[PDB]
Amino acid sequence: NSNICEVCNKWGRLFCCDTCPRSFHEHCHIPSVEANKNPWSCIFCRIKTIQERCPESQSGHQESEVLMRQMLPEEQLKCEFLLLKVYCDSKSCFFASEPYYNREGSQGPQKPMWLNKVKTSLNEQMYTRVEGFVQDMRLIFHNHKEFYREDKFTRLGIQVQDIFEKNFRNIFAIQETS
Ligand SMILES: [Zn+2]
Ligand SMILES: [Zn+2]
Ligand SMILES: [Zn+2]
Repeated sequence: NSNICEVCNKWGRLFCCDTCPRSFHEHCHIPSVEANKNPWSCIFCRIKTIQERCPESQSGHQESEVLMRQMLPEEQLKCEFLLLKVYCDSKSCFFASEPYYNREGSQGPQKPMWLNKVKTSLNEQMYTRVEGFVQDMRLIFHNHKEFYREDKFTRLGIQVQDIFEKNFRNIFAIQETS
């Protein structure tokens, strides 16, 4: 197995996947690495199994249909993986914890949102459809863009949203378009 966490790229107290060479900090993996279970399979492996069991699940889908899906176990998993793929980028640090807003010429968002809040919401089964999860994720980046206005820091929101959107299109097999 790898000797660094797949998500944050640091060493430490790592749990190793049994079916692939990735490793994780306990709370870096989503869901948090499970207490027992030998063997243990990571979320990457669990997602690959879904695909392998239903190869047609990789055919193109419309985003509008994906968003209306109820959060049954497979969609829960897919949203957990999508969240993890965002944490995998180091620029996620900016959006992880609860933000605060005191900048001359700007007013904070009406509905603040952050990664750790989304993480808690998934853990607590608060989303009933994929749409809930995707709306809160997109709100993170939209709040950022609106607040930071012409400051060049706005670009961090564009960058991490792009990671989100690419991974959303891949994990939910969104039909490719120009
Ligand atoms: Zn880690
Ligand atoms: Zn694995
Ligand atoms: Zn099948």
